[PDB]
Amino acid sequence: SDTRLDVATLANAVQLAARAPSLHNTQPWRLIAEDGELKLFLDPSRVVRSTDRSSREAVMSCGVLLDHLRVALAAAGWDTEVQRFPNPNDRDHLATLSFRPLQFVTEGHRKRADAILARRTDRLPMSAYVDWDAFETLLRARLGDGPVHMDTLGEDVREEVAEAAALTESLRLYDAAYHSELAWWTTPFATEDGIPQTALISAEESERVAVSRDFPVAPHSSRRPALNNDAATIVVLSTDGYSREDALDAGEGLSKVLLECTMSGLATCPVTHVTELHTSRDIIGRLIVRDACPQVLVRIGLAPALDEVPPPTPRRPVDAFLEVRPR
Ligand SMILES: Cc1cc2c(cc1C)N(C[C@H](O)[C@H](O)[C@H](O)COP(=O)(O)O)c1[nH]c(=O)[nH]c(=O)c1N2
Repeated sequence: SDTRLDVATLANAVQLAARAPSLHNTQPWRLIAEDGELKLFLDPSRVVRSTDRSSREAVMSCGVLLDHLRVALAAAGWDTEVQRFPNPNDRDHLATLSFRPLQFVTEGHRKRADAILARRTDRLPMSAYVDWDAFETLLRARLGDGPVHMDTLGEDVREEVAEAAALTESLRLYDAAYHSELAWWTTPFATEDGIPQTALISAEESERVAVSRDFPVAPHSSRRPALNNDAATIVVLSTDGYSREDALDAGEGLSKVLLECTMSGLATCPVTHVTELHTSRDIIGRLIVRDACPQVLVRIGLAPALDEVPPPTPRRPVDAFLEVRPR
């Protein structure tokens, strides 16, 4: 029996992995534990319909969960093997995971699982990380030979990205659905999902972060007043194409990047609205290497170490999204 992953350990790893980030904290994943395996499905009811064409970011978010689950399970002593899109007749079935014991859990495994708990999205301005170059080498080693590529944008294109962001908001001015979705998923009365007020920034703070999606403003505040402008390094993660398979890959890559950043004490913030429209995404495409499809931007930098840290954003309980089917 000792080579079969047990429910308690699986569920504990799911509880940890569910810290994964997701578009608007929608957590659009469904899991089924059955016959010793774990099936990962998109939850179509939790797709942000106008915002996220083709459910790309919902699938991406599930990819982030996929990688998180692997990380969580490794720290628990379990290796994971993944079959992606195992059922041509159900494109909502994104992956099936199977498990085998590791011989030992490394310090790396532990630190990476600690990073899952520590990571948060930080929408305040950041300082640039002075030892970026050496860190970029670590990030690239983690991403290996694909399927997700990363471009580090030069400071000389920061304004172009900012203007692509503004263009995106302009194109959404009359998209009522986008605006109602943004309101919905930022309602202050949500408790298990959505973006809480403590995770949002004030109008004044927003003036100081050029690369951002506009969200409803939090109550007035002027945090990190020493930083007149965000100086985060901007990286773009991209894939060969824009299929569901590519979306899933993108999310696994995004998870790897966010966790690597967190393990090195770096602040992160994904920015995706510039990838949600053709016009915007093509602008970002021209900033990156030939033939690559931009999937997500990440701001990477330093937060002030003694800043108070907002509380964790909420997650759904595991019994909302994990089914266990008896043998
Ligand atoms: C695919 C996807 C897309 C986005 C994000 C994430 C992911 C995975 N999130 C961040 C997101 O809102 C955040 O992860 C959740 O609110 C949960 O909060 P924590 O990340 O745990 O702090 C994000 N945040 C942001 O400031 N701008 C954005 O455009 C987006 N969009």
